[PDB]
Amino acid sequence: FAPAADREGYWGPTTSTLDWCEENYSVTWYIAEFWNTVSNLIMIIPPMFGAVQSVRDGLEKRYIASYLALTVVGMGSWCFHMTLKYEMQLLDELPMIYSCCIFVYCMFECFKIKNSVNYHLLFTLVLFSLIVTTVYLKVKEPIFHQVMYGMLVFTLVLRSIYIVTWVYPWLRGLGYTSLGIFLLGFLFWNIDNIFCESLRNFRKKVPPIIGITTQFHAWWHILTGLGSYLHILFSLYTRTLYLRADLEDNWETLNDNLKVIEKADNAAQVKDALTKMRAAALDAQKATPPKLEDKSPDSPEMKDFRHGFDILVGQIDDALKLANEGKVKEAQAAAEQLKTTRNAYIQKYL
Ligand SMILES: [Ca+2]
Ligand SMILES: [Mg+2]
Ligand code: NA
Ligand code: NA
Ligand SMILES: [Zn+2]
Repeated sequence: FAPAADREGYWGPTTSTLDWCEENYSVTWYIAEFWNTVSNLIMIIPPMFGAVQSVRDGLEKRYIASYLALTVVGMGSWCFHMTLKYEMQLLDELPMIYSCCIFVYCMFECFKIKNSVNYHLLFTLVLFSLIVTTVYLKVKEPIFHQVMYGMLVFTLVLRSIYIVTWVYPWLRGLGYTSLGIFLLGFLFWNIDNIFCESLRNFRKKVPPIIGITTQFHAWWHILTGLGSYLHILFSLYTRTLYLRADLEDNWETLNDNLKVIEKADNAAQVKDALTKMRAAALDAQKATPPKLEDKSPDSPEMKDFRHGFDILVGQIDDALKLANEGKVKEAQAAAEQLKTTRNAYIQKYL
């Protein structure tokens, strides 16, 4: 037909190489494509809460950068979908390549020694994103960006498939949920693109989700923001399982800290050794000592090993109580008590 377009354009002309099938400045004069802008919050707020928990918990820098990169992508999308200029378009698109390169560094370095750097992979990813950036700006074709972004997502999918198959079967539910909702999101990306018809919104009830649920590029921000959040969880869990201590480690820590308390000269050592000992005690209590590796977790010898740990833990908790009450000399005196309870109930099984 020959009628008035539904794009009620405002606040400057669209200087971007692409415009989505959401009516320009249709809800408000402030932003072009409203749901494509407000639907980016679950990619700005959740990854910002992850980056701050990751710093508080003292995690490896690369997992903090991963969460921050996803927030940078979120803000760039919110800005591209608000203005629709080329400057804010690249702030959505280019970070996607870089954040995906951070993800490939983490996924491929997950079984490496702590405090090591792979300068080979690092300069390779830096070169790939520099080459991709240079050609992307020169020849301004957005399908080149989409194929380059999509090839990093591809290697990241194969590396995550190797891990869930050969190394950590447990992460299957998370790894495949991350992938399922990302490919559902990518189906919705192609629906808003190919099925370009503002019929359902124009027909009935636009204010409730009757009209709003047919914004399939808004759904893509939800699903890919949620799928990219789940991929960082997956990545960080692969590193947590790898770096995790076993019975031999927890038995050593528990006893090292028992000697720190005995020989301690100040309140801060005593409280730290009691806290570290309590964590190692709860962890050791779950394991089966090597003398009992042939028995059931419910055997009388196993229930007794666990019983001694229960007694030991309550005692560590009593000594921590003394520490927090300022009874330093007394909390320190628990070391002899704690040695006696590992001798009487635990050490026979080790
Ligand atoms: Ca549009
Ligand atoms: Mg490290
Ligand atoms: Na337009
Ligand atoms: Na070991
Ligand atoms: Zn978008």
